[PDB]
Amino acid sequence: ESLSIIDVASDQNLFQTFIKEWRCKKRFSISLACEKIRSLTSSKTGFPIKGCDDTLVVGLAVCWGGRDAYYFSLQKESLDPSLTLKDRMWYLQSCLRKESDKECSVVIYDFIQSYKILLLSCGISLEQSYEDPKVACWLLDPDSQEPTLHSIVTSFLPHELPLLEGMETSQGIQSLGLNAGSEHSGRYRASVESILIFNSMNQLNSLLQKENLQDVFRKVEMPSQYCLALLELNGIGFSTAECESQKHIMQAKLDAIETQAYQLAGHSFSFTSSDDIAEVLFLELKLPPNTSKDVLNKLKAHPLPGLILEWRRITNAITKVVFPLQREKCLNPFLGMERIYPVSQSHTATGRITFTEPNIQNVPRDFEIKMPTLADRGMPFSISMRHAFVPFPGGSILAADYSQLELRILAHLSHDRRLIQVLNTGADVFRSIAAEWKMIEPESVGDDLRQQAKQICYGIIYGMGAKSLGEQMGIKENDAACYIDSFKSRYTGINQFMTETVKNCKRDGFVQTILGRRRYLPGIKDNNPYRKAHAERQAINTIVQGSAADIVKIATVNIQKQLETFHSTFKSHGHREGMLFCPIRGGFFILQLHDELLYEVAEEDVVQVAQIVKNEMESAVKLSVKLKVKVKIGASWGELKDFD
DNA sequence: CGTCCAATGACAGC
DNA sequence: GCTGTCATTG
Ligand SMILES: O=C(Cc1ccc(C(F)(F)F)cc1C(F)(F)F)N(CC#Cc1cccnn1)c1ccccc1
Ligand SMILES: Nc1nc2c(ncn2[C@H]2CC[C@@H](COP(=O)(O)OP(=O)(O)OP(=O)(O)O)O2)c(=O)[nH]1
Ligand SMILES: [Mg+2]
Repeated sequence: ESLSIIDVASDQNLFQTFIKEWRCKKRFSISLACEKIRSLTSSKTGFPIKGCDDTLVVGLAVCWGGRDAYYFSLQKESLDPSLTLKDRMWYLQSCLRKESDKECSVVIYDFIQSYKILLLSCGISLEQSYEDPKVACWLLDPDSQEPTLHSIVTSFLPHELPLLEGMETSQGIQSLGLNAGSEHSGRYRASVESILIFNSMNQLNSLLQKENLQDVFRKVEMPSQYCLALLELNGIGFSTAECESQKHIMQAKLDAIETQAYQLAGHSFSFTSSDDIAEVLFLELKLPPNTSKDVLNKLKAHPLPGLILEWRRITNAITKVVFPLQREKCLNPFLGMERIYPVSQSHTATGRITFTEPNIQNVPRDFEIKMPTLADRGMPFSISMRHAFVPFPGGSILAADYSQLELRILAHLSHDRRLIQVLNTGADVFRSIAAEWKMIEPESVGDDLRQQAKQICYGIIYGMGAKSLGEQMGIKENDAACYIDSFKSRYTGINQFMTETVKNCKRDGFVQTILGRRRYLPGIKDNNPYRKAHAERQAINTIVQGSAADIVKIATVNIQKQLETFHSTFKSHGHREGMLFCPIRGGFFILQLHDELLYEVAEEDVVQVAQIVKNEMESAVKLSVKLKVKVKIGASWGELKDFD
């Protein structure tokens, strides 16, 4: 009962036996064998990997029980030349693709990355039910550290730890078979992983059943990984010319601000050095000392802090947005455009999806700069960095967002009749909040003030104190306390929900979302008042924000299911590359924004996808409050117009 | 000693 | 070599 590797591509008879057994397995694990070219004498043939030089996919290991790993060589020549590589890739695709009535699940560590490699390198598109142990580890503890192969074996299969004795890459987040840096062969690494991943998943599936989270794992979380896989293969269009255009006009404003600021100070100073800013603003002037955004917003009434704040916003866009975007862009010759390919991250505390390298979610909102014209000398020009994100030639960006998703969930749980009343009016909650605060007409509220009222809204709802609220509103703490107390007197059901949530969390030790995902907050019983209250606010926010993330995932999964139904074309822009012209059809998931789904849709399918997206988002889950969706389309992420 | 939540990511002065 | 702070987004 020791580790046995059966090289199935060595004998035609042994291969056909392997294909015979594999085709009747309803559960198996696979691990891609990736290896780096470390010596020309030992260099193995295989399929090259995009973005990696000297790294190839040499094979693939399959395990369906015990410590027997079946290694499937993807090299150009086998021990039996009658079994050509083309014959092997045929059987490989035949077994990794299922029929309608057939039911079969494949267990893969780091499924999204493996799905992309098989498609872009080996030309294999998986058509099975997917299970990833990394996702199962996250469902049991969303605040856990990102799982490694070593930690999974340490916690769910500890007897097989000596198998990972010499391989230090098992203690890395990357898969053992994908980490070609190890001096071990990809054949041994993939075979080891196949055995550890298959048996560990049976233990994880048992725990998920006992936690009543296996349905969420199979019907929501894993299909959401498949959707993000298509997103990572699609990427988001990027227009270097537009981004450079903004970099030029933004740098012109910075030059104008610097000149205008040097006149106000009587000399030249460096905006980077806070010492030079501190000497001017305080030692050279009459401003109350004790350069922070909070400090400079207080001192915003001579015009120098305002000019310093603007200089630091624009500089942040150039240095921390323009620079990474221009770096991570690459050419897609199959679409004739430049695209940015970010990486999805679903191991979050509440279940939200963020992205990395680069995090296109953090691309700045539209902001105005004033530049001298022939008349105004301060003419407003909008700087929309999202305008640089464009669809393929002949398509449009489709954005569909939930209208106050978290508030509707909060109404669903608190049953606060005043909140249900506010949502049913159809008026913007945040403009009304700003309309009473500033005593202005609602139609006059600008986005800056509306954003300020938005943070005042969710802040007060999620436990903000009077001191911070007074800092936000520029009023005294005692005056801000009236606004909080007035909120608690108006919306009593919300407060009753907050009280009930904290009480149950203190007893249960956790809080649950609508789908049943548990987040464990042991600080709910902490003695430290700060750490205790932070846990109390986490308990209330996780239920609402996490349930909002559940609804968006279900809608994404439901949308993509409908899209593949109508359009027999390529699932993703990676299926066009991995399979090698043909016109683009359908809509392509490009970005998720917590409450918004971004889609790159071809013109002839804009109406059809829009109907699909709106209907599926509105019927994701059934709530006591209706889920309202607004669909926008436009030639860019920054030129979205309302679509009926 | 720090009281809206979630997130990525560049720096710093411990 | 960093934990913390602080830009930005939701
Ligand atoms: O009630 C809201 C706002 C509000 C409305 C709706 C919601 C909802 F629907 F999302 F639940 C939440 C809020 C709040 F921000 F407080 F959380 N006040 C309360 C008040 C008042 C007041 C006092 C003297 C004179 N005039 N007016 C608010 C709080 C801070 C700034 C401005 C107004
Ligand atoms: N706790 C907290 N949650 C926030 C904050 N900003 C946003 N969120 C959460 C609540 C709703 C969700 C989506 O944010 P949006 O910016 O889309 O808010 P929105 O109400 O949809 O605004 P809009 O209708 O203008 O899109 O993110 C904040 O400042 N604090
Ligand atoms: Mg929104």
